[PDB]
Amino acid sequence: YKKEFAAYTAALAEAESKKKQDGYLSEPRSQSLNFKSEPNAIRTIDSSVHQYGQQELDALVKSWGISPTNPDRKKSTAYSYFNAINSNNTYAKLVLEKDKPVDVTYTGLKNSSFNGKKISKVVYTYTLKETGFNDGTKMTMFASSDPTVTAWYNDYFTSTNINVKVKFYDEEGQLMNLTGGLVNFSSLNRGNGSGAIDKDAIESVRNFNGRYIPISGSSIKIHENNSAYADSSNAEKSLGARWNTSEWDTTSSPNNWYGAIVGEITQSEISFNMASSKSGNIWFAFNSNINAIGVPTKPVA
Ligand SMILES: [Mg+2]
Repeated sequence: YKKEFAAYTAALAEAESKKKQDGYLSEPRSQSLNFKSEPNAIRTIDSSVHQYGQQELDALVKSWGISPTNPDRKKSTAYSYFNAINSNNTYAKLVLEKDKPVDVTYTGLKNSSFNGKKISKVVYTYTLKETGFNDGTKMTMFASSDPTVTAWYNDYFTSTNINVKVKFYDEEGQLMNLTGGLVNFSSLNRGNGSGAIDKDAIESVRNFNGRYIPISGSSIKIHENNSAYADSSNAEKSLGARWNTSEWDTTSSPNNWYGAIVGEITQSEISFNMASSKSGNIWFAFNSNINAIGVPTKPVA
C-alpha cells in the first residue's frame, strides 16, 4: 500500500547515506524497469538474414583460417573458443557484415514491465562497426533465445566493435520511453584473456547514449565517448585485482558489482557499442538485473 512507499523512501535515504560504500550507486536511484528474465520469448529474424547451421558456420569460419588445424596458436585458440559457443544450437547463428544492421525481434514477453506498464516486445539491432580480424568486414555473433541473456560475440582474439540499438514496445505496439529505468552493464572483464595469447583481454561498453551511474568501488571506470571499462586487471589479484574473476563474476556473487556499471536510460532508442580486444568469446547480457546494493524498486500508483 504505502507500507511500500515508506520502505522506498527509507531505502533511498540509506542509499544516499551509503553512497560511497563499496557496491552502492555513487548517486542514489530507484528501479522502475523490470526486464530480468524472459526464457520463453519468441525470437524472430527477417528471412533476408541467413541464420546459419552449426556445421555450415563451422566450415565457413574454418575457411577464414580459424581452424583447429592452424599452426598459429592464436587461430586454433580462436577456433576452440568459437566452437564452444557454436555448439549451443538454442542461439541464432549470425555473420555480421560491416555497417549492415540486423534486427532480432523478441515477442511474447511474460515477465517484463516499466513503471507498471507491460513490455510485450523488444527489438535489438546489431551493426558490426569494426573488427581487427582479416579484412575487417565480417564477424560472428549469436543471438540468445532469451532477450535478457541477449548475445555472445566473437573477436577471434583480435578485436570487435558492434553497435546495438534497443527498442521496447507495449501491448499496443507503441515504442516505450524507458527514461530513468536502470540497466546492468555487467561482467566487463579485463585481464581474463588466454594466457597463451595475452591475458590483457578487455571487454567494454562504448558510446552509451544514456547516463552511467558509477558503482562505488567497482573496477569499471568511465572514459571518453561514454565508454566504460577497467583500467587494469579485474581478473587476477596477482595483477592487482580485488578479487579473481571466479570470486566475483557470477550471477550469485555478492561481489559481482566489482565488474559492473549501471546505465540510466534517457531515450526511447537505446544505443551502445559492445567492444572487445583479445577476448575470443564475449557474453554481453542486456537486462535490468543491476548488481549495485540498496537500489529500491520504485512503487507504482
Ligand atoms: Mg564478461
